Amino acid sequence: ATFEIVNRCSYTVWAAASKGDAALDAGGRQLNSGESWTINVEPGTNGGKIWARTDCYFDDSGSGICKTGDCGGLLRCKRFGRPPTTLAEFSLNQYGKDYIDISNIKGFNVPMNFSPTTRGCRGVRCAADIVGQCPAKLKAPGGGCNDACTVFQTSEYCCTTGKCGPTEYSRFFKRLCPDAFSYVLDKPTTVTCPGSSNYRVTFCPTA
Repeated sequence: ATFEIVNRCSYTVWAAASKGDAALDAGGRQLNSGESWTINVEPGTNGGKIWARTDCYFDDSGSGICKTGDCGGLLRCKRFGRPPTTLAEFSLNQYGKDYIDISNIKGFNVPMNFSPTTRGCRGVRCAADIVGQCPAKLKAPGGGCNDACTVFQTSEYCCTTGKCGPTEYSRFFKRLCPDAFSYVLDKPTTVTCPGSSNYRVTFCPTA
């Protein structure tokens, strides 16, 4: 499948694309305002994610640090990023269907639009100013708005027993972005698309 990742933000992001134990395509790249990066993702890839990293500083070796989403200090991510990270999540060619969602379960850093560029399903978006409205206890000094599992490490926020309910923190993310997952047992906002669809992930889709 083809993903075109577009930075419409006024600031530079560092895009990342991984399935947890491996890079997807090159794994990461700098995107200046307006730039677009087209990657190829193997069919059948399950549990892929795409996210933005902010305020990175890297050397000529591809090694360094990002204030949000850092993936063990590497430009080219092989693993998932450190919260807070707004996530575009995808499972592809799963019994003939693709499944996509946006998730705030690991917090929010950058607004996002995640849509198919081929026919037969709708896209999803989380485009509200979550960072500006973030509750004081969930503010990340680095930038971003952390989820409450990251911040407090409780069974209830992390849904460690497999039973957990909505919380005052999950409801904050949900009020601002109804179409993203706000906690592990949220009513699914998954979109089912035809198998082998192609997609575009845009950062700051309205901004």
